Amino acid sequence: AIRKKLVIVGDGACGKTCLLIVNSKDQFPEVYVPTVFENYVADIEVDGKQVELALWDTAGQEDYDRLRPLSYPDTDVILMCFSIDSPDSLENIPEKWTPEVKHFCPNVPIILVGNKKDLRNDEHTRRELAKMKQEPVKPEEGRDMANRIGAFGYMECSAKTKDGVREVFEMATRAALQA
Ligand SMILES: Nc1nc2c(ncn2[C@@H]2O[C@H](COP(=O)(O)OP(=O)(O)O)[C@@H](O)[C@H]2O)c(=O)[nH]1
Ligand SMILES: [Mg+2]
Repeated sequence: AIRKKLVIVGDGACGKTCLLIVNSKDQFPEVYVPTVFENYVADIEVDGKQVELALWDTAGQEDYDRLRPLSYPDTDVILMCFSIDSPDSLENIPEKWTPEVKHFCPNVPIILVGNKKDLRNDEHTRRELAKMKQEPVKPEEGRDMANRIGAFGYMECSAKTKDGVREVFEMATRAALQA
């Protein structure tokens, strides 16, 4: 089985850990974990090929900036995340996440992921953004950002409803297999 390493990055609270947990051995409902702290591996079949994808979670807050790069050695694919309910999290994609990953992971493919897709049409989310004259991120903005940062692709998903989650990991695996 082909061995590849995936690292997930992006602002705090944008859904990284929940996205990884979707595919797990077992679930642990009520515990909150900043990062998956056990060895999580996704078994993905791509064009008749068996891939083992080691999943490395990270803490995105600035206090973790100096130690986060310990997760980057020998990465084969990056999931670079923002949340569709958070315009700020998208703004940090070109400002913070892209130069950081390109420095520590040169030439490693990036999948840009818009998380929390279920919140685009959520009334509470729309009201909370609207009070500050904001709105959920539109798909066209994610596509534009993928072009701006040189991502291999842009995908949307919801760890809550599961929509799009399988496609994220399959595309990440296909990207990891190119090199
Ligand atoms: N509605 C919705 N909430 C989500 C989704 N993914 C994560 N969350 C919530 O967002 C919060 C932060 O998620 P987490 O995975 O810990 O984010 P991280 O800080 O990027 O690892 C938690 O309260 C989750 O329950 C999603 O797809 N949809
Ligand atoms: Mg987390």
